[PDB]
Amino acid sequence: KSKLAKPIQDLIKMIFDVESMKKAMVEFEIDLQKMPLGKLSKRQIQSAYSILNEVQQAVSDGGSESQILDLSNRFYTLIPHDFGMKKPPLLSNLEYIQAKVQMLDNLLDIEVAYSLLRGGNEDGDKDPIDINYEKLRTDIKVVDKDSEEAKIIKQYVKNTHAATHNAYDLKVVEIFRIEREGESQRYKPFKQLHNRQLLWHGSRTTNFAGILSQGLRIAPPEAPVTGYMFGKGIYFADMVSKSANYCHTSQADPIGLILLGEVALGNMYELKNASHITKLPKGKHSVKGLGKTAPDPTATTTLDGVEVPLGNGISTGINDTCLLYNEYIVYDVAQVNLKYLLKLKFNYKT
Ligand SMILES: Cc1nc2c(O)cccc2c(=O)[nH]1
Repeated sequence: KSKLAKPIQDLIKMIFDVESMKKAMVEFEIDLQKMPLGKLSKRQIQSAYSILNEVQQAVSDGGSESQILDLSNRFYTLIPHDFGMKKPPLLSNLEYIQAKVQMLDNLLDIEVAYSLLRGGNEDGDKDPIDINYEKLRTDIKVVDKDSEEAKIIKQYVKNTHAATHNAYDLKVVEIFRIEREGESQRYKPFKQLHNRQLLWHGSRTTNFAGILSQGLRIAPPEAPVTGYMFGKGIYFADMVSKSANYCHTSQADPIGLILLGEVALGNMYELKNASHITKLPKGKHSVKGLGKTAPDPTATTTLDGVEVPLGNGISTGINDTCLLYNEYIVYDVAQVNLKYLLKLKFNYKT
C-alpha cells in the first residue's frame, strides 16, 4: 500500500484519471474512434501547430480560398474531429483557429499524462499510486489548514474573488506545498529581480501531470504568435476569479486545481490592449495587461519575501483598457517557481 497521505493519494488518482482525459478530448470535438488516447504523439501536435500557423497567415493576408480549404483538410486528417450531423467548419475564422491553438496546448499536456501512465509500472513492490507519484518528480506535502501559511492563502482566495465572476463560490478543499525537481535551481538567477509576486494559474485537471513533470512552459516554435493575447509566454493573474475560469469546472464536475507560483516580474511593460509581442523592450522583464479591477494595493502582504496581492477587488483608475482584470506574462520558463497547488471546490449558484 501507499505511504503517501490520503489527500495526496486522492490527488494522484485525480490527475491520472483516464476518463477525464477522454472527456477533455470529446469537448474539443476530437473523434475518439479514429483518434484514441494512445495515438497522440508530440510530432503530430507539432505538425498541427504548423498547419494552424499557415492557415492563420492565409486568412490575415488574403491567401486563396483553395489554400485555406487544403489546409483545413490536412488539419482535420491529422486530428480527426467529430461534428456529429453537422458539416465541419473550415479554419477560415480567426476565432476558430485560436480555439484550435488552445486545443493543441491542452493535448500537449494530455499526451504527457498518458505516456507517464503507461510507463514503468511493472514494479510490484510499490503501490500504483506511489509509482505514479514518483513519475511526477515533484515533492508534494500537505499544508496545515491552521497555519499562517494556509491562513494567508485562504485570505488571498476569498478577498480576490471578482464581482462579475460571482456565478459561483469557492471553497479551498486542500492546499499542497509543491517543489519540482531542479526548479528552485533554474530560478535562482531571478531572486535578484525586484517585484517578485505570488500569482495564480488555473488549468484543467488533465494538464497537471504535464505541469508537474515538465513545469509550466511556453508554446512551441510552431505555434502562431497570434494564438495568444500577449504572445507566447506564461500567463498568471492576481484575482483568483480570473484564473479559476481556466479550470473549466461545472455543476457536474466541481473540483478544480489551481497553482500559486512565485513570478519574477521585475520592470513590467504595461499594456491596455492585446499585443502580439515577440521582443521585450530593453529594461523590461515581463508584460502586464492592465485591468479595471485589481486587488487593493493597501492590503499587499509578504510571504517569504514575496509580494502577495491579497487585497479586496478595488477598481483601478484606468478606464481606456480592454481588460477587466490584470494579466501577467513572463517569456522565460525560468522566471517562475511553483509554490502551492490548491484543490478548489466550485459551489455553483442554483
Ligand atoms: C491557462 C491560463 N491562462 C490564463 C490567462 O491567459 C490569463 C490569466 C490567467 C490564466 C490562467 O490562470 N491560466
